[PDB]
Amino acid sequence: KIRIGINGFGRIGRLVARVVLQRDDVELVAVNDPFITTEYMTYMFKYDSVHGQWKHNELKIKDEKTLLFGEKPVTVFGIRNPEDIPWAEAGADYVVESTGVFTDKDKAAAHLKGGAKKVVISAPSKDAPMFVVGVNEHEYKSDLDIVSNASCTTNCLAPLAKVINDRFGIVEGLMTTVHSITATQKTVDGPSMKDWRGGRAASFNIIPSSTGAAKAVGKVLPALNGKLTGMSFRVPTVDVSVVDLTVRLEKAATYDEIKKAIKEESEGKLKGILGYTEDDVVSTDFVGDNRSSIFDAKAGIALSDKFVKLVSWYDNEWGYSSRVVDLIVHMSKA
Amino acid sequence: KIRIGINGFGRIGRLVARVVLQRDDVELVAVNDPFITTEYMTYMFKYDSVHGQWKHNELKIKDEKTLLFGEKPVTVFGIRNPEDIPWAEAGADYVVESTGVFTDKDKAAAHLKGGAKKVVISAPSKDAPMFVVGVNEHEYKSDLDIVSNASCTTNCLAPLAKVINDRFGIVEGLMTTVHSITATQKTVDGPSMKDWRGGRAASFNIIPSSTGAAKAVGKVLPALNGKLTGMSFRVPTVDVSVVDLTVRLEKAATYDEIKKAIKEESEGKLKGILGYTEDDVVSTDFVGDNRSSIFDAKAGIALSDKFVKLVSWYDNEWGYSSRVVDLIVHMSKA
Amino acid sequence: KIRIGINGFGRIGRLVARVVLQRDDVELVAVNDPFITTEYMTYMFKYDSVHGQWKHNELKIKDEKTLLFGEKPVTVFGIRNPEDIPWAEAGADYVVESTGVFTDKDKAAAHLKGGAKKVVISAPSKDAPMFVVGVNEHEYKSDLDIVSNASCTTNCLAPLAKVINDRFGIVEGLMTTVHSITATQKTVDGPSMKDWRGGRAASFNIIPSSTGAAKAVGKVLPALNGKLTGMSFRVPTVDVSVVDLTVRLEKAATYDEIKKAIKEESEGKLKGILGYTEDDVVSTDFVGDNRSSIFDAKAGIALSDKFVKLVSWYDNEWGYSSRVVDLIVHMSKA
Amino acid sequence: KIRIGINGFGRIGRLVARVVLQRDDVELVAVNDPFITTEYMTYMFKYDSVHGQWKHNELKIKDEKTLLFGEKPVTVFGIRNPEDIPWAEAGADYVVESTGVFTDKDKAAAHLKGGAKKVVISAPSKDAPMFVVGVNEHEYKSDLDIVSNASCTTNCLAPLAKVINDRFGIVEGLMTTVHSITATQKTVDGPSMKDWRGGRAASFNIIPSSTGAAKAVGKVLPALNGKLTGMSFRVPTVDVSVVDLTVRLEKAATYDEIKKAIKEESEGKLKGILGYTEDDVVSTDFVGDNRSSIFDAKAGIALSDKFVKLVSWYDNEWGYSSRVVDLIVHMSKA
Ligand SMILES: NC(=O)c1ccc[n+]([C@@H]2O[C@H](COP(=O)([O-])OP(=O)(O)OC[C@H]3O[C@@H](n4cnc5c(N)ncnc54)[C@H](O)[C@@H]3O)[C@@H](O)[C@H]2O)c1
Ligand SMILES: NC(=O)c1ccc[n+]([C@@H]2O[C@H](COP(=O)([O-])OP(=O)(O)OC[C@H]3O[C@@H](n4cnc5c(N)ncnc54)[C@H](O)[C@@H]3O)[C@@H](O)[C@H]2O)c1
Ligand SMILES: NC(=O)c1ccc[n+]([C@@H]2O[C@H](COP(=O)([O-])OP(=O)(O)OC[C@H]3O[C@@H](n4cnc5c(N)ncnc54)[C@H](O)[C@@H]3O)[C@@H](O)[C@H]2O)c1
Ligand SMILES: NC(=O)c1ccc[n+]([C@@H]2O[C@H](COP(=O)([O-])OP(=O)(O)OC[C@H]3O[C@@H](n4cnc5c(N)ncnc54)[C@H](O)[C@@H]3O)[C@@H](O)[C@H]2O)c1
Repeated sequence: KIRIGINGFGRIGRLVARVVLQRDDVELVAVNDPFITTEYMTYMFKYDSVHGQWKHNELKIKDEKTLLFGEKPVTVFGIRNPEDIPWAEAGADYVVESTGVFTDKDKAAAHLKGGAKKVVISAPSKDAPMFVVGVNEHEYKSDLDIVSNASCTTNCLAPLAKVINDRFGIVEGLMTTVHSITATQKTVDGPSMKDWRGGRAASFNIIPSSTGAAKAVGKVLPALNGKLTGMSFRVPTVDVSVVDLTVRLEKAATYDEIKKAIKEESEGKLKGILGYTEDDVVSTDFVGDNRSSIFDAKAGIALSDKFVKLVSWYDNEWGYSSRVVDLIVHMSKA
Repeated sequence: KIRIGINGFGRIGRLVARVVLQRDDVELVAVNDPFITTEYMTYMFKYDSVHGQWKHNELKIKDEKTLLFGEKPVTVFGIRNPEDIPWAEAGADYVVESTGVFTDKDKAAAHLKGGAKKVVISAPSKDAPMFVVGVNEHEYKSDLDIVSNASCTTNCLAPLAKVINDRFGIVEGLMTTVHSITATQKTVDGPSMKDWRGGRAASFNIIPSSTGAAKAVGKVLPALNGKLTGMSFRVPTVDVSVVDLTVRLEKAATYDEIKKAIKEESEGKLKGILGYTEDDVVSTDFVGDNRSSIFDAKAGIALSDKFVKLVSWYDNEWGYSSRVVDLIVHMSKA
Repeated sequence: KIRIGINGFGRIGRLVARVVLQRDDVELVAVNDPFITTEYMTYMFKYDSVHGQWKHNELKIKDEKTLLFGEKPVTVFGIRNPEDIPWAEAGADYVVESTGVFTDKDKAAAHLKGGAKKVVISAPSKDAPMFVVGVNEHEYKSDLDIVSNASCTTNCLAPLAKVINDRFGIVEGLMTTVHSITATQKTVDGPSMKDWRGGRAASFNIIPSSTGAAKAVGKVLPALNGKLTGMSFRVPTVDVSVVDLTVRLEKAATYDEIKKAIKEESEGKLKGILGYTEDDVVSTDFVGDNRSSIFDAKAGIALSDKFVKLVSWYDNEWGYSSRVVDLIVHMSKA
Repeated sequence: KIRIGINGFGRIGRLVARVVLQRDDVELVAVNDPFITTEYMTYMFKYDSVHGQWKHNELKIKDEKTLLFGEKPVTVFGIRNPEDIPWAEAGADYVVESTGVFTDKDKAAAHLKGGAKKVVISAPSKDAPMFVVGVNEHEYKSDLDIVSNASCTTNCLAPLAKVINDRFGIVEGLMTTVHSITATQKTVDGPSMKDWRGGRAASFNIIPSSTGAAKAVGKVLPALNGKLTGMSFRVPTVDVSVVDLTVRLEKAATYDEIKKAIKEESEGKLKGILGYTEDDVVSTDFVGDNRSSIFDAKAGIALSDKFVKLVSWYDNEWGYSSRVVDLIVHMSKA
């Protein structure tokens, strides 16, 4: 009951694996990563520069095919092709497309040929529909072959967008995300035909980067379709990011009004997805924080009562993996 | 003709000194820093982690009182009290208040007792009037005892604000500044009663910080008095910062229109103060860039034709020192 | 009945507090830091950039003076002078001198005037005797008023010195310590007449620094008095450091022989002080690892069977606080 | 008549290009990098995070194929296979193998099929002979098709080895190199079966790494063949590295004796290859310092007069490119 395999033992792959292993609702059946060998998988999973050493179970048994997590066998695949993954063989019904390349619906439906039942993109997708848990997750329908969990930025912005829009009405917004570095960036000035600035040495540079979570909100909250856009700056932190959201409002609201509205929703419908703090926090204070988005009351500032800048933290690695699992489970029920 | 002494051989002190020494319009007579010894001043000036080794002149002669820069004697003071600095003794007519503590007009006018003629704050000041070269520098009057050159953020924002306001009209704006770390921050989690988040380890943290350059623009551009405010994030770069400015407009304007208007002003009145680039730049590309503010055309993004987010780079250390000197010279003439 | 007060709520202060509060054999009675107020102590102790948010119970009760660690009393002092702390007129019998300035025996014995019974320096001391737990801790005598727990680096080197000297005999050694940055360093090139290179921007520099733990080992292990010395390089990590020790040996020994001897001692007499790993570890893999020293078998290399370079990790922050408490406890058992 | 093409526009490619273009005894004919397009080469060469914007003349002319360094021809190739470069059917007589993959003599001699006359490896090579300029460069012979300039670390260690061995005799040595990060490392914990610790987040870790330059010194200095070995620690600096060398000596020598010998050789035969400083330097103080090796007198420390630890800085990027060109030139003089 609820059987999971991961295609791509990346950062998100491994962290989703951590989360799954700790949960009782789910099992972890198999994993596919051609670029890592089984024995190397044991190392990569145990030791972690951001989220600490793993402090439960684990070992490794079968030559090249399986590991033992305490007493739980997990089957290992290193198969470049995405169909020749024998899903369902290892009874993996849900797949986590965590590779970052197969993020088209077209492209993601290669695992079903392998025998898998449902595939979840750990990333946004042009074609595959998008679901931010806490906002539109209920709009899931039980026949949806393929699906996307959007992006960290989307999963941080969309709940805050929802609360603010509902309570006071969003006219226009522009969003910046001061964001940590990621696997796609480069340690030293290097080639990046895709984004010329993305190749520059990530850890000693502020890097203008292109997001798109703000328009992707429209896709997960059609009310706001076309009323938001924004940009990113990658800066030299290893993890944790934050959203700076600048919005014009339909209905007037003082700063305390919007703060208290967010405290309300953080206690009500959005307990566990949208948090709320009034403390002198910083990025490290959110490493291993399973919330999608946390409102920072002391950080933000308002200009009018129709114009306001709002700040929300989010652990791009941990929050997003948590939400991925949450989404899998909502699917398993619905 | 134009004789300069520096009270506070900080980062800005030393860099203003670099700039002055390279200029022919100005002489560098004396310096006061109780926390550095003469011989240590030679080291601190030569070697520099951001702006490279010094590649002209320099040496050191008189026990504790003076140095020789090629063949130019500079008198050394290490006097905690700010009046017991014998300005005018060493014929220092202009003073650079670069300490960061005496930034009140009241407090800055201690050097005149020493015998100095005029004092320039390398920082904003509540009481002492403010001048951003390129915007309001002409509003200087020849009887102004004390004066302030505002802040790096102000010197980056105000020219961009001016161009945009003049061409299209600013209704409302909120500004964020992704900013490098500074002497006030701390290497490791430490005490900072003034700003609790400012004490947290600066180099491995994103740190919400409080600016005020956006309201200080009103003081240097009264047209916009009260129509802007914003915030800062200190991130782990050693130098160079950037402004993200989100504005509502009176008069419609496409992105190319505002880009070309800024290219215009960068060629016209604001050659040398406001630059303009359409290249895939990053923070390091602006170390040792004497401009106050550089428009980044590829980075910015617009939502409507009345709502737009604009990005401008600035070397908080070098640009500001350049402007400080520029201001001294405009004063010397006017 | 073990009652402890901390003079100096620094990094070592706060972390020693973590360690004490979590263990049950010891209690934390009072704390003194003039530069931090009670509520600021609550913040600084709760949130931590290296060792995470604190995962037990604590807050603050009375309009200053006292704090509450789950309905229990911690008295707060902000008294700049080091006596006049009512250590006895409150209940603090053991004191942790964690300020970093009072490290003379003479000056450390100011807390006794306050009424405290015994004082432990969280640092080496010229005059006050030194104890590395796991090596010489037993030579303590029950009448010794004041005492020092040496240095983070000493506590990493000394157990390895003991094992190697005992099993094979050390002829000569020179040790390097690639060490993380600390509170004494500077975020940007700044004044530090004490160590001229220490003022240079800590986070963007390799910085030659001078230790003295290696000759100080003789002071806690007279067998090798004068047989070692070395140096440090400070590098831009937040915490965790490592010792590289280059030794000539009396009795020949292959690398695996030395590995097996260290594994033995790590399992035997030196369980918990000296660890042992044959894994592809890195600095972060030791954040919050209370061992004094961890031998890295794969990293080291031998030239002959008398000439060998040995590598040992240590969390300069966590290991040392653990040892400080451990030592207090060994003392209590008269 | 010295015509050079670069296979691999990496860090070493681009920087060698800087060096060649600035000097007049050599010309730059063509360049090959399949993963970069012409205009992207213009960007990548112009802007640089370590060595600043380029301060001469350059841009691009023809719809790819060729570039212009001030009305002069540079032919552009993007040819993945290493022959089929019309090195001769263009004009490139010397080739810089800067890709990092073709470092076998066998595989490096693919450019000769393209028509090139001589090939220099920007890296050590199993089979292809090795030359450290300033030590063994003269043993080159005019018929040697293919060749290697060793490693950044080799070129720092070997001259110091020469001076110390010659003046006092090296019995045994073990060397550590606290080394900056490089393109091979990873921004976040990532896959690298080659060096398991090398995949760990490069910018937030001390990373044990294995060099081999120290035994490779024997290969370019047979006097000491088998008399040295060592290791590396990669730390989060962008560039500049340092060698820590621990040696036992045949003939006694006080520290100042060794200082004076190295100062001598730095003034005499080894001007420009081996420098000498008695100043409180740090890594950044050597960014863009074309010397192979700089002795740091204040940093080092001696135990006896036969046992001593010696420290030498080197810009792994700039020094090595300088040496590569220098070597090409020494070759041209048959
Ligand atoms: N890292 C984050 O903070 C983050 C947050 C949210 C979403 N995401 C999304 O997750 C995806 C990957 O991100 P990441 O940070 O894990 O990158 P990553 O490099 O750490 O992970 C990619 C992993 O996939 C593996 N892989 C490559 N090709 C494969 C194949 N064909 N079959 C199976 N495995 C393969 C690689 O070994 C690699 O480890 C991207 O789409 C990204 O947008 C990342
Ligand atoms: N550093 C920047 O990027 C930057 C940019 C713009 C403006 N500023 C302003 O410059 C001021 C200082 O900034 P900084 O970065 O140079 O800080 P800093 O710490 O580097 O400089 C302060 C210097 O003043 C010296 N000093 C302290 N007390 C003194 C005294 N009483 N008399 C003479 N000298 C004394 C200290 O030795 C120190 O070196 C602040 O007001 C800051 O707002 C800084
Ligand atoms: N940081 C490390 O990795 C580490 C490791 C081993 C040893 N040590 C030693 O610990 C000592 C402090 O190190 P740290 O990292 O905690 O430095 P720190 O600056 O973080 O701690 C010093 C604390 O003492 C407080 N203090 C200053 N003056 C005081 C006074 N007169 N009375 C009471 N409190 C006062 C300050 O508020 C400060 O918080 C140093 O001697 C250092 O050598 C530190
Ligand atoms: N980086 C240093 O500090 C340094 C110092 C000494 C030696 N080296 C050596 O230099 C070599 C490369 O180092 P780097 O830092 O320049 O790495 P790099 O990745 O920056 O450079 C390699 C370049 O070669 C290009 N390339 C890859 N395949 C190619 C192909 N088949 N044909 C033509 N070009 C191709 C790539 O585009 C890349 O830009 C390595 O062997 C390294 O050991 C580097």
